Amino acid sequence: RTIKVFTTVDNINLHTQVVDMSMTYGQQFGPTYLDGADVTKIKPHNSHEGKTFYVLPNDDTLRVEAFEYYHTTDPSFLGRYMSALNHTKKWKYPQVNGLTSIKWADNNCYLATALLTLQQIELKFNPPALQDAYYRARAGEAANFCALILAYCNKTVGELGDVRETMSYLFQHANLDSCKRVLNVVCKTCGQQQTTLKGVEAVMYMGTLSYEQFKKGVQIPCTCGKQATKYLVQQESPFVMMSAPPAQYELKHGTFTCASEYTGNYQCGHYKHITSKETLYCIDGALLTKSSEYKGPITDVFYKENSYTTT
Ligand SMILES: *[C@H](CC(=O)OC)C(=O)NNC(=O)CCc1ccccc1C(=O)N[C@H](C)c1cccc2ccccc12
Ligand SMILES: [Zn+2]
Ligand SMILES: [Zn+2]
Ligand SMILES: [Zn+2]
Repeated sequence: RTIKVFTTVDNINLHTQVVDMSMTYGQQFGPTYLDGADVTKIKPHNSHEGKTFYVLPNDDTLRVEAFEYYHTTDPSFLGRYMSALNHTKKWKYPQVNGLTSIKWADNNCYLATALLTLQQIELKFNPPALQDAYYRARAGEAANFCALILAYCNKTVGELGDVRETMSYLFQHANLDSCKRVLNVVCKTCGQQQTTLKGVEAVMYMGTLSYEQFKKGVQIPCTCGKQATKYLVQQESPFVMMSAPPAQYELKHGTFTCASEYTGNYQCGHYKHITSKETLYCIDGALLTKSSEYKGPITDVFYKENSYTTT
C-alpha cells in the first residue's frame, strides 16, 4: 500500500511520487526533508499525503534546477539550509517600526541587525532562492531568508556572527555590477595614484564610520614605501557601508540611513540596529527605543547614495 507526495529541490518544480509506506523516505529517494525537518529515517505517515518534500538531486534535471535556484553546485548546501530552516521556522518575526526584526533566540542578534539593514538598502539578489526569500521577509515571513543567509555564509543556528562579515557574503550574491568607486591616493613621493573599484569593494570601506571623512581623506601606508593620504573622487553606488572597529560615535538624525551598535569584546558581544527615521529608533530584536541624538559604540554605518563627484 502507498500514498502520493511531491518532491522538489527548489519548491517551484514539484515532482509527484508514489511511496511504499513500509520503506523509509531515505531508501526510496535519498536524504529527504519536510518543512526543514530531516525525515530520511522515518516511514511515510498517513498525514504526509499531498505534502512537498525537499530531496537531494539524483537526476541531472534536478541538479540543473537546484543550480538555477541557489547558484550553488555544493552538495552539502540543501542540508545546511534545511537544517537552519528547522530552527528559523520556530523563531518569531515581530514588526518593529514597520520593519521585520527577529525576537532574540538561538543567538540571532547579528542576523536581526543584518535583516533590518537589508530592508533599508536597495539590494537585488542573484540566487532566485534568496531574492524570493527576501521579498517574503519584507512581508514578515522571514524564516526562509534567515536559513539561506546562514547556509550561504557557512554559519549555523547558535554560531555568533560579525554583521560586516555577513553583509559582504550577501553583497557577493547581489548584482552590484554598475557599482563603481574611483579613489585618488597622493604620497608626496609616489605621486598621484588613481584606483577604480567595481562591485562589492566599491560599496564597503573598513576604516572610518564617516562618509564625510572619507571624502575629505584618510591617511594610509602607500605604494612606494611610507607617507601618503587617499580620498574619494567618485562613487556611483545606491549605498555605501562605512565600517570600523567599535568606537564611541555620535549618530545625528538625517546624516546616515542606519548603523550597527556593538557592545562587548571581539566575538563575545551583542549587536543593536540604529535607524534614522523621523527620530533615531534603536531596535534590539523585538524591543524598540527612540531618542533624538545617539552616542554609543558604532561599527557599521550605511549611507544612501546614487552619484557623487569630488572638487
Ligand atoms: C549576538 C550574540 C547574542 O545573541 O547575545 C545576546 C552575536 O551573534 N554577536 N556576534 C558576535 O558576538 C560575533 C562577533 C564577531 C564574530 C566574528 C568576527 C568578528 C566579530 C566581532 O566581534 N565583530 C566586532 C564588531 C569587531 C570587528 C572588528 C574589530 C573589533 C574590535 C574590537 C571589538 C569588536 C570588533
Ligand atoms: Zn550567483
Ligand atoms: Zn608612497
Ligand atoms: Zn562571553
